[PDB]
Amino acid sequence: SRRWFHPNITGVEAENLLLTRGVDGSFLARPSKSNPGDFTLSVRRNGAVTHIKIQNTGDYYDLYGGEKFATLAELVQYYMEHHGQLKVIELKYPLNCADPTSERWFHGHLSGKEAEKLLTEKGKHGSFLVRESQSHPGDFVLSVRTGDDNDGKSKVTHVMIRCQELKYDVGGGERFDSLTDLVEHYKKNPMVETLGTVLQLKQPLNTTRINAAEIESRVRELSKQGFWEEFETLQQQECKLLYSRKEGQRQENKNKNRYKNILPFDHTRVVLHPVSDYINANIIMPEKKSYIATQGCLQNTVNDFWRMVFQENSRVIVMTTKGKSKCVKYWPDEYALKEYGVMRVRNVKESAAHDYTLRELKLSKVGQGNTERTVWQYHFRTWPDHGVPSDPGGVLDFLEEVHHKQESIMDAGPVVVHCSAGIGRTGTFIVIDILIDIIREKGVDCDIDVPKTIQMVRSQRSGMVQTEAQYRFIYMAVQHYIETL
Ligand SMILES: Cc1csc([C@@]2(CN)[C@@H]3CCN(c4cnc5c(-c6cccc(Cl)c6Cl)[nH]nc5n4)C[C@@H]32)n1
Repeated sequence: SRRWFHPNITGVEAENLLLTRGVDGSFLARPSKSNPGDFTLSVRRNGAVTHIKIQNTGDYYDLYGGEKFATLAELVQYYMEHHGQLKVIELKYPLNCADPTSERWFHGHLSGKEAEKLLTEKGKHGSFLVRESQSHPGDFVLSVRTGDDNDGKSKVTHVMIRCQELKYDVGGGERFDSLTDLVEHYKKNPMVETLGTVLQLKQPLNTTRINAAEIESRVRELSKQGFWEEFETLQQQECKLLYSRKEGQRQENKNKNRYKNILPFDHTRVVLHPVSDYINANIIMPEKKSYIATQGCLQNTVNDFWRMVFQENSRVIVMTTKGKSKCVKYWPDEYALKEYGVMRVRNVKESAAHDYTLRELKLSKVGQGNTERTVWQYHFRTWPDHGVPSDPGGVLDFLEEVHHKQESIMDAGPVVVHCSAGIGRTGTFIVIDILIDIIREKGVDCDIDVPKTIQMVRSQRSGMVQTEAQYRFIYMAVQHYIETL
């Protein structure tokens, strides 16, 4: 779990909580209340609290005096399992948070009538939510749908959850220190009624899926902040996505990664055909077009990048970065020819639009003329140094052009997409592209689910979509596209 993350605490509350409810080796993570975008790792040692800053400007979580990571879970996992790397500070005992805010099933101040509508309309068998009790302030209510699939056969069931002396119960039996512990217990051990109805908690109720028509209303709802609630609930689910990255950790592949600990998952990684099969890259299939999310090239991986492009039959490359070296120049100068190991790349022509440069590249394998094909490299140049674009028109027009290019090429491979780490901008672009392609094919009358789409992408490469600003920007981009339609 990710219960070590406390989203609503101050730094004083963090200290007092570690000093009273913790011991030496206890830790918690928390958002920087002063500077939103940043986080803090507060750890206890020798009867005292030490606070370590973690910045995320959009590319990666940068631990101050430490390594760079794709998620906070992957960060915590690394230092719990690699002793003496954090300087010496040991992470031993995660101080768990009681606050239900960032759980999928928690709906806050939601009325009883409006909870019943949602379960009738959107819910199915085992769909549940927890809400603050209208009657008794302090108490909560667990509303569960049961039965089949107007119809008759299904039904809603409410269950009062009493708060007595800082612990929670359903009117009998065990008393839990948090609503999470309560809900997770009755997931495992369903309540059965007197006439044999099993009150199963199969899935939380989906309220993030919208019809694309009502995007403007939902953005208006999320602005009055509701964007934070939706985003930090998504962040809490990253503990489900700690899949193995063993191949990126091998000694043979250590210097092939730009960021040592931002690694590709084994089950989705691009395998190239002593240890010559590795590249820090992942196939992203939506759940029809696909993508490869990868890092910006190092000097020592340019040959591998071109082998990947060739192997995968990729015809479109989206580069999304223009005072640091985020990428090494892996393409020849205009009109020039280069050999990158066994691969050969001519730059036929460059074309400047306002937001981007297009480079027409002819890729072939050395010794084989018949292997040639055109790769169209779209270099996006107007992404700001700090934050996200204030208007999404540029990204949308860019992606529209990129899409029409890919669609013009018969049996083209996945669209290669990269930035610095291959997770922030790369993830924000790919997700915008997934959501826009839904609307493009099936029109304004179709359902879309922003955080679900991100989670599905996050399960294929670590930490795809990095910040709340990028999360907000995806919404704003999808909104702008529907308005300009
Ligand atoms: C204090 C307070 C007041 S209202 C509120 C909440 C958050 N608990 C209520 C509950 C509904 N919700 C949600 C619901 N599904 C969310 C997904 C999500 C959606 C689909 C699949 C997956 Cl895998 C995920 Cl991870 N991410 N983010 C989500 N947020 C937003 C709002 N909290």
